[PDB]
Amino acid sequence: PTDLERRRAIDTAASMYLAEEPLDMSLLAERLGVGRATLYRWVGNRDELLGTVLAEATERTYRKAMSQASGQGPEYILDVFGRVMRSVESSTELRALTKREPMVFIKLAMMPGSIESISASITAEILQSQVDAGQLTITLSPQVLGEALVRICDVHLYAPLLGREKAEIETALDLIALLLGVTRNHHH
Ligand SMILES: [Ca+2]
Repeated sequence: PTDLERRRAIDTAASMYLAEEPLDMSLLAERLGVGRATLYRWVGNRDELLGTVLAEATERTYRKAMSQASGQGPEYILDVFGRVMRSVESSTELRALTKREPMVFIKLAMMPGSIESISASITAEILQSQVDAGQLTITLSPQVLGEALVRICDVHLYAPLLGREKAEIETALDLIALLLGVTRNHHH
């Protein structure tokens, strides 16, 4: 596809996600005015397209948290992650998707793919900017630490899909702190 053809496809698929409608590839092809074969050629299967849709929504979440987060260094990184995780936890569109297709979502979110790659590359960028600002001391590359932060956190954010009671945000933050070489002094 052209960048434009793919954009129309993702934008339409994203509206279905936001409207809490399942990603019906036939409904999508009809809305685009294209055949099912043309649609597959443009975006791949339903899972590949949903991953792209969710990865773009993930980027928007991260960017908003980065502009709204306070402080510098590990305290800023902790704030961005806390904000992103709580925003994801309160998502009604995600909630509707996870209730209907938990196994598809576990795969898209917690297996290497679209969601983990954008989360890791935006985290890597956050780490590099903090190192560039003289606010963070790291021994491993931002790419290595960014991927590690995402991998350690995501199973906690999505803990109810894995058989647990609730999103384990505080535990994920404790792991980020430990990875950054800082302490979290909990009370109450
Ligand atoms: Ca184009």
